[PDB]
Amino acid sequence: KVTTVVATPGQGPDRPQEVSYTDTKVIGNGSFGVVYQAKLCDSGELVAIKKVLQRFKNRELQIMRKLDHCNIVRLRYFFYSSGKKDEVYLNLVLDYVPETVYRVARHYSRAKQTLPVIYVKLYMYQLFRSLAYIHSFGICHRDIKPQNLLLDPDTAVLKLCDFGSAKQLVRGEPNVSYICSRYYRAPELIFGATDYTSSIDVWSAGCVLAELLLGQPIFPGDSGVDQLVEIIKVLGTPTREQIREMNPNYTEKFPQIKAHPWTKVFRPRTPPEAIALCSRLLEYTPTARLTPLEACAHSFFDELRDPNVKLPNGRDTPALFNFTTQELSSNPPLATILIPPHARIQAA
Amino acid sequence: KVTTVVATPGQGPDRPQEVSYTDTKVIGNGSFGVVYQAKLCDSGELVAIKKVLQDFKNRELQIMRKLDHCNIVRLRYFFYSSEKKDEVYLNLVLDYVPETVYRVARHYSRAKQTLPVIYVKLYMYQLFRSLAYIHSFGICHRDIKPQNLLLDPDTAVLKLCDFGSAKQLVRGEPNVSYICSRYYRAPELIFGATDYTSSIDVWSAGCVLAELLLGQPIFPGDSGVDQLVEIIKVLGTPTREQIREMNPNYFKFPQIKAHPWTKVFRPRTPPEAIALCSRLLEYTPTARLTPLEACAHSFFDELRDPNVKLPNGRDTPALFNFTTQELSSNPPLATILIPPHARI
Ligand SMILES: O=c1c(O)c(-c2ccc(O)cc2O)oc2cc(O)cc(O)c12
Ligand SMILES: O=c1c(O)c(-c2ccc(O)cc2O)oc2cc(O)cc(O)c12
Repeated sequence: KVTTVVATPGQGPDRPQEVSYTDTKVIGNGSFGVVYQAKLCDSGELVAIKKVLQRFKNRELQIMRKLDHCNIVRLRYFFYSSGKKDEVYLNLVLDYVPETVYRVARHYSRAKQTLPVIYVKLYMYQLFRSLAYIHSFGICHRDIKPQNLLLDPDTAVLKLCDFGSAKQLVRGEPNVSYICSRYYRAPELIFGATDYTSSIDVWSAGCVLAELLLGQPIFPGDSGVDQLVEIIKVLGTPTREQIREMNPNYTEKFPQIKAHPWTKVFRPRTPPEAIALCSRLLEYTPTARLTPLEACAHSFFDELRDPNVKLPNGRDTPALFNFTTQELSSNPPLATILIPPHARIQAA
Repeated sequence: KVTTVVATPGQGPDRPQEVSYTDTKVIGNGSFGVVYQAKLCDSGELVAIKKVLQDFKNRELQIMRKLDHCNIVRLRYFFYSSEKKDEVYLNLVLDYVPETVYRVARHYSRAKQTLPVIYVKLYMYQLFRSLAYIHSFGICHRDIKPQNLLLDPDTAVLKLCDFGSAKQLVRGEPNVSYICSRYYRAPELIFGATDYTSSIDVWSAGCVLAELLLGQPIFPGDSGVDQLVEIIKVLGTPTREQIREMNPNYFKFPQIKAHPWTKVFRPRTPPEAIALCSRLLEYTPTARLTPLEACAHSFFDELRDPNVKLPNGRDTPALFNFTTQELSSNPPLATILIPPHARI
């Protein structure tokens, strides 16, 4: 069965064209609508088709049309379709990716093993590249969690997906505080900040890292203040200064506790660079957190810059040094750390 | 610091009156708005105040106004107020309960222990009674999960809360497919059913029981079809008939044999717990026990023993004060549910 629609390509000229697809199968339902898998007839490539029910322009579409990066799911095409009367659906044709960081972590947890640190480095590094890319546009993802990090098992390529929560943060324009997935929600958000920055994604990324080291979510909070209590149980109670920086409008009730040492949080053999990276991502003070490009340059990722590095299956490392000007724009001189001599494109 | 508002009683004649409270503290911010704890002035009772942004009559209010049961958070009063500029907020004054099943289960998990069996019996029994009461009005909760089961640790009383997803189900009137919390979501929902019934709450209850026996969620699915794959890894692949029963309208899932229930749980798991769980977690919605049937299941036999006592030595909470409303799905079951020693 072949379906043909008029669609606009995600990138390039804003010109509609005929696109045809087959082997249409539902791969999930959601609050937004339905997601299908299908095969493009022209190339034969697998794609996902996210069908979203639409007063306002679709923010997810506006954000997605601007993005093209190796560590983000690419919007191939979009097109409109109809459902009841006056119901309009936006259809996003996206790269298909079979696995997630959530499923890989769950596999290891069930086998009572932690993910080898090399995979933790590979996944986190790619996530940081994706964050550096989107943050350059002022776009904050606001839903960083293992479920939204797609993986191709063979190549170990990670791609960030689900821009349904994403927003361009503009200084002085307030934003909703109840926004990320709860275990990954930055403390400023729990304190009711509406003037928060993209650094909320970095906290989320820190939670993912810690999770991949621990074998389970580091802050598995219940509803209410209990999420904040879980955080305090590791970082300790925030000072009044830290509270001010998180939310200058903080409306005054949590327990007073001293920080548990980071080294004691993780398993005894956890590499010290991993703990050091976590401690620089999971800071109460939003401005104290590493930027994504600074995270990529951290010594925890030194192994990925070693010329002799191979994946456990013997297959080639995925692309790690094809940096874009978007990613490098916050600190171009850091490219001498990030891209070692063996990976440097040569003058020829 | 005393606040005074004009509020209508949740139940009773709809006559506004003045209510005063002190010691207001925020205990939570959610998608709906804010939840506070406060102390009623004249009586000194701790209450919760759940402030919901409103617009169209509030479903949750309409539902809570019909309910009065020992295992359900009671709506004492409701009033209106004003965060959002032009926006009206509904305020529900509710029973306050300090703990949740989520927090108690996490406590035992971090200790590498499981909840003692008597508490599994007490909490699951109280859940089933709460479900029997609401189902008798045709009301489906649609968000049964450990977070929504409040616990008083001293009395072992359980109370169901958060009627935010609840709806009166009416045959022939369609309902949304994507509704419970994912780990507790019934398989007909995953298959996009719109003509489902109250039995989706019983599935959820089965997931809660399985979690209390296991020490973790039984089906921790990823997004999409992976949740069904999790279920299939235990119940085995559903048959054509089972699929038709879940949804007689209209996925790639593997053809796997069912895993035996006794192997799913740890070796000294009480066999009556496993038998109860196998009768809740069934593909076919009609094959699941109804809540009243569940309350009467033999796993709860120990609770009907006149010598039963809590481990702290205290007497068990009210278990047998069944009303006509509560018994109405199968009134004859009262000969089991009200033991001779509890009768007049
Ligand atoms: O409905 C409740 C609720 O949504 C919540 C709730 C509280 C905090 C939060 O962050 C989210 C919640 O759903 O708490 C309750 C506490 C009570 O004692 C009684 C209740 O009915 C609730
Ligand atoms: O954005 C995606 C998505 O929301 C989902 C998704 C799928 C099923 C579901 O139940 C919920 C989802 O968010 O899947 C994707 C798969 C891809 O290969 C690429 C994507 O961008 C998505």
